[PDB]
Amino acid sequence: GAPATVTEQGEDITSKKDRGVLKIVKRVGNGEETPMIGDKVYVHYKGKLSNGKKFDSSHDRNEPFVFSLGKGQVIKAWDIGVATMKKGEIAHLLIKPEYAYGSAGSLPKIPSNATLFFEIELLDFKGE
Ligand SMILES: COc1cc2cc(OC)c1OCCCn1cc(nn1)CCOC(=O)[C@@H]1CCCCN1C(=O)[C@H]2C1CCCCC1
Repeated sequence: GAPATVTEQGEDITSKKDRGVLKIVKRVGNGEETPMIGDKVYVHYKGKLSNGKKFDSSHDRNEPFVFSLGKGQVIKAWDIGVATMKKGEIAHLLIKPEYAYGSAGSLPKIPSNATLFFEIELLDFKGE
């Protein structure tokens, strides 16, 4: 399924090229402009432990997830990943624990040394 496809086919978008964040564009967006650091960003997402079935979904809360880009309000993989996305794009991310919740994890939702998968739709973004 989706996680294995990102392992096999995803682009490494880390600076270090450690395969810590892998991305596939699943639907192309429009802009030739990505959000910049500090921007207010609006997304829908579905997220799960890479080995794991049950998703966490913004849809469950009946509203978009909103955060300021590059301010560490989200895991590092999101600050890296969403900075590469255009408005309307849907991307898949597969994330090693170094770019997510590391050795400590974040219980009870995330255990130690967890790989995460996300599908993210970039809905909108506005400058600070
Ligand atoms: C670690 O706590 C959660 C993690 C996630 C979902 C949660 O609730 C729906 C979590 O409870 C906290 C309340 C909501 N929240 C999260 C964040 N800010 N607010 C930022 C920390 O989260 C993140 O940076 C990432 C990316 C942005 C969406 C949420 N997110 C998560 O890591 C999810 C987890 C995805 C993998 C499966 C378990 C939830």
